Amino acid sequence: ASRGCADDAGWNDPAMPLKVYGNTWYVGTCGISALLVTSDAGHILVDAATPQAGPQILANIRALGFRPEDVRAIVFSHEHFDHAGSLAELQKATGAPVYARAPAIDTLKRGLPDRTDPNFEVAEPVAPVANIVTLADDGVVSVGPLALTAVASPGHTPGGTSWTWRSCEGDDCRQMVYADSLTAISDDVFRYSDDAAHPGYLAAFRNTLARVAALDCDILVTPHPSASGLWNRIGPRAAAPLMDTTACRRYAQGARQRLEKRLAEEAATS
Ligand SMILES: [Ca+2]
Ligand SMILES: [Ca+2]
Ligand SMILES: [Mg+2]
Ligand SMILES: [Mg+2]
Ligand SMILES: [Zn+2]
Ligand SMILES: [Zn+2]
Repeated sequence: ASRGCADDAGWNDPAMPLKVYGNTWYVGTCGISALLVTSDAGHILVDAATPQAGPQILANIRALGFRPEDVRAIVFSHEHFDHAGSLAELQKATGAPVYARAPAIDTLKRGLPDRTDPNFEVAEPVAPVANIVTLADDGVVSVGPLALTAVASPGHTPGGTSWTWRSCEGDDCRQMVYADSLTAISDDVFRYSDDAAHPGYLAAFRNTLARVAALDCDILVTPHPSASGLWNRIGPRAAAPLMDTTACRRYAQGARQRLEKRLAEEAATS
């Protein structure tokens, strides 16, 4: 029997791919999520993990019996190197457009962020993405019968987005939420409390927390699987229910607490 994945797993430690629910499959690593949402009209790939993960994700797609060439759209959570790292690599393999909100586009074209990213100084360089479709802040990405709805989620980054869709097993349908990271982390320079340096940025983060908390949410998945306890819900170590309609609300409330701790830390330092 396989032992499964650790919560502190390396971002590049391989995971055996497995069904999340219905036509939503996990194709990421033990430390970093990626999902494949499938149909007989083609598929949608959600996230790209770490600049080193293009081959694992592609291998995992094929392990499940799906073809990367049948992916017709790529979406992602946010424009940090540990989630957007293998986008260009995946675009070549699939031929699919990458959808991105306006505040992430320059980062995707450069392969590095600018000072609008809290984590600017710790960014690792990515391959640029050549074919980007600009995504409205409440846009829907459609591939045949599939429809993924964007929920703009700025705060952890300017361009972050959460995604929601329905997956079914027979007549039993679930609202899936791939909620963006909500951690108030940064490089050693950025201050969330310095509004003059980035007017409205922290207010937008608070608004994201409220919006995520309110989402209809049967099954939550997050870019770092441990942020939603994913390996306690699927795979060999599963001991808690996959479905929990309180998960989004609890995820956002914890994030709000941690955001306010970060503000306290900033108040304590010059
Ligand atoms: Ca329902
Ligand atoms: Ca996360
Ligand atoms: Mg693998
Ligand atoms: Mg949580
Ligand atoms: Zn991040
Ligand atoms: Zn991350």
